[PDB]
Amino acid sequence: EFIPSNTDYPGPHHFEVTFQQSSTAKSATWTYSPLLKKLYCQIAKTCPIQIKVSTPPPPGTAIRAMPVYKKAEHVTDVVKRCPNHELGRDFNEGQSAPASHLIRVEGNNLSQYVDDPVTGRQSVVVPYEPPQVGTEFTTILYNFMCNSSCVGGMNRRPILIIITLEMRDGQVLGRRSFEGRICACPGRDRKADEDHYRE
Amino acid sequence: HHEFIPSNTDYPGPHHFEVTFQQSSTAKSATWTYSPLLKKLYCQIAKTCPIQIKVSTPPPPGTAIRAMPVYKKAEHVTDVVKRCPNHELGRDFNEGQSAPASHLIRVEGNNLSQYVDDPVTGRQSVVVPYEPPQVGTEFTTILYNFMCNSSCVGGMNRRPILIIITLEMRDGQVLGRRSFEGRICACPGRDRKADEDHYREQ
Amino acid sequence: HEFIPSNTDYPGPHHFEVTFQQSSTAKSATWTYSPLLKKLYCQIAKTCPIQIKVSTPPPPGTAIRAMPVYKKAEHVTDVVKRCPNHELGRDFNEGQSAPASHLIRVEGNNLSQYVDDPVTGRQSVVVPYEPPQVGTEFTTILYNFMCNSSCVGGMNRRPILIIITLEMRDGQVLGRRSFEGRICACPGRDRKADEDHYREQ
Amino acid sequence: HEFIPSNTDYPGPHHFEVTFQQSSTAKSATWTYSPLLKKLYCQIAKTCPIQIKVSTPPPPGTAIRAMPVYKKAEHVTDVVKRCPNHELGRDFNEGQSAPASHLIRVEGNNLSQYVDDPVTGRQSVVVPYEPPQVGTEFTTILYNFMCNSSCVGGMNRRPILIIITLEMRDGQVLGRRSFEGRICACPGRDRKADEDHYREQ
DNA sequence: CAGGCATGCCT
DNA sequence: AGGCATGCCTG
DNA sequence: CAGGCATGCCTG
DNA sequence: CAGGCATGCCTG
Ligand SMILES: [Zn+2]
Ligand SMILES: [Zn+2]
Ligand SMILES: [Zn+2]
Ligand SMILES: [Zn+2]
Repeated sequence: EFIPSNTDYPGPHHFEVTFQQSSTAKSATWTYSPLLKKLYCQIAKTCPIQIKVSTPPPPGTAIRAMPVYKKAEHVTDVVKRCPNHELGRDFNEGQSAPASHLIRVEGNNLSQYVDDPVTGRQSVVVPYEPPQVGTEFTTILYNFMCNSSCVGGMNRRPILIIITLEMRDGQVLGRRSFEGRICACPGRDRKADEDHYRE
Repeated sequence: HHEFIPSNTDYPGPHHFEVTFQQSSTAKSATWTYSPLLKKLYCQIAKTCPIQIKVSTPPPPGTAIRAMPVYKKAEHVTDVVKRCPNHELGRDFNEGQSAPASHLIRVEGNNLSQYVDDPVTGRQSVVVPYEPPQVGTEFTTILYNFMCNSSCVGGMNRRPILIIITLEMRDGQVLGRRSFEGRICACPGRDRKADEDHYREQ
Repeated sequence: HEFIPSNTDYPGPHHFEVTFQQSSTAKSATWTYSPLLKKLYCQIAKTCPIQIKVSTPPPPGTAIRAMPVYKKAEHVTDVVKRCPNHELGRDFNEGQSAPASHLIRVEGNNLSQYVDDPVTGRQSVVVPYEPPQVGTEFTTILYNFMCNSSCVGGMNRRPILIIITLEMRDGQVLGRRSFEGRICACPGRDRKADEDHYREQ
Repeated sequence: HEFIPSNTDYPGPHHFEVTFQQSSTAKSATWTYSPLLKKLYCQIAKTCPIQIKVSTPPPPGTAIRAMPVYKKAEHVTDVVKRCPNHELGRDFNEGQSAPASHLIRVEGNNLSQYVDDPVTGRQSVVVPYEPPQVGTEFTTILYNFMCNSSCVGGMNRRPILIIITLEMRDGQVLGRRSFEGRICACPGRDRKADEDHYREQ
């Protein structure tokens, strides 16, 4: 799949991706704009994402996160960290994650980082865990290692984050995508975006 | 089983598990005060903090109650809550203590209190078996001590924490869970007054 | 050798002098110099001409060394090098005799030697001293700077000084002049802005 | 066991001077020096440049030892160490050469020798003496101070003096200088507050 | 036991 | 830079 | 933390 | 080529 699909597909387990209530602070670690279906967050901060499933998926089921560029002109490029953050010492000493992936998982020994031999795509996968008793959602901790504005990397090009519920073989059970923007001042760039969504 | 992100989502369960606090002194530098307006416990380091356990139905045998701290804010949720290096290797409240110096929470006056060190999650918790309420008391009282201030550099470093109390069986299946914010400070009455006034301006 | 390179001016026996010709006043001029702030403004990879003058010819085997170093003491111990992005880029790198990490290049002189000091790690570029052409007043050296002063992963908005050292075959210092360096995209803009803030309160 | 090293100001033969350069007036500047109080204000683990001037070049093997001691008499018997928090902590302790437990470290010099005096228990960091470079006035040494002055478990608000000693390879003292040290979060505020009060009294 | 300070850290 | 947070002293 | 400056790059 | 912007990062 040179161009992975971003179509919403709830599927047999009704896969839903939601965000908790976040800070309205100008430079909060992360905020979500329901209006824009757009995640804002800062580089290397913990982003908690919320999944929901109606009926649990099969043993060996898992969650996949792949970034993809928004604009049709740039969809064919694999999304990676820019050279500066990849080679730089920040967040790279003693890390299992390959220094090249844009998306990391936090707080999970069982995270596996996939480098597709055919497509070249990079993505991070964790085995599905059912919510703990009393809890409604399962929470995956995501980190994004580059700014959307990084030159040599994303280079101010918006991306979309594809979360995919898969079967151990690879069979997609559900799919959700949202816009992702890594920036320094999320509260600011959200308010600017919405004020200009008046049109 | 092992969980890396302990959920603090309140869950009463089949036994209607409830965690409440008795009346507390409003004195500035009192040993502990509780703000139900904020579900926030203010207590001093290494002082006796009674907790109230209540259930509508007696729980099964081998049931216990576990007490583990977690950082409130997700940015730090992954960090295991422990003591600061100063107090861990200090000379205070560590001489001859059946408790590991590294644990933040301890139990007072219960020789059945064991301290776990989950080697998979590295998390530290304290487990005591479920004793009923004393005849004529309507609730089970559990004495907790917290051996490191919220502000201690090298450990919590001014990071809020939550205290998760969990009602579980001998194997670890959770039956019920209540959480509340914990602040280990020096002038609990002042800092409860400050917080409560702030929430009241909006 | 010396892990913290000196930047103090030293004319020495030959009155080593370092000057800049007249520069354009354009916002996006390739380079401009501010004698008020002793700062140079230049563009990435653009020819920047520096002018060298001495009163009396130095001995044979004399050289000119150009070395950058951070201005603030909290950063001086770090070596000034290209950012990863420019270093690994195809631009100005394949088909070039300069190491892709050196910040300062010499334009138009194949006798220039790029030095990586094995003990101190400092990077520099050295050219043999040449007397001004006949009837000319100064020896001009064409320098190139390969990172913007703000490049993340390299200079990272940290101010540098460029140190021009007159030295002999062995390396003894015959003279030294220095001046603050700033690589950017609009040198006229940033110069007018710093000269305006020089007259503050 | 007991040492109580001298802090008596003693220039000796080579005219040993220890001075400071122009520092910032900002509240949270990294470091600042009030000649009025002979007192150095600085932030924790930040680069503090020390200027050392002499007259005659000392013998070979002559080195420079920075040792901290407490000011008030009731404390001078106590050894100035790092608090257990910063010593056992990870901050500024990963991948370095200095013992986690020292207060004073030298930044940017691999010849520095951290000394654990087996008799006196005193901790000090010794660097060899290198002369100024061609054209410069002083030898600049770069010092880091690992704890705040207010660290409980360590200094604990007690003021300290830092003893800069020029000394021979045998240990013979060729000159000594001293000044108060304060490691705080806002050196400008506290220096401004310190000078103001003294002037008013 | 509350008033209030010095000083780190947030605003 | 201004001011608040917060351990700890003091009376 | 919110305000506004610092800068590379667009735009016409 | 000058005006203006987008966005990382200080400033008070
Ligand atoms: Zn990047
Ligand atoms: Zn502690
Ligand atoms: Zn660069
Ligand atoms: Zn300390």
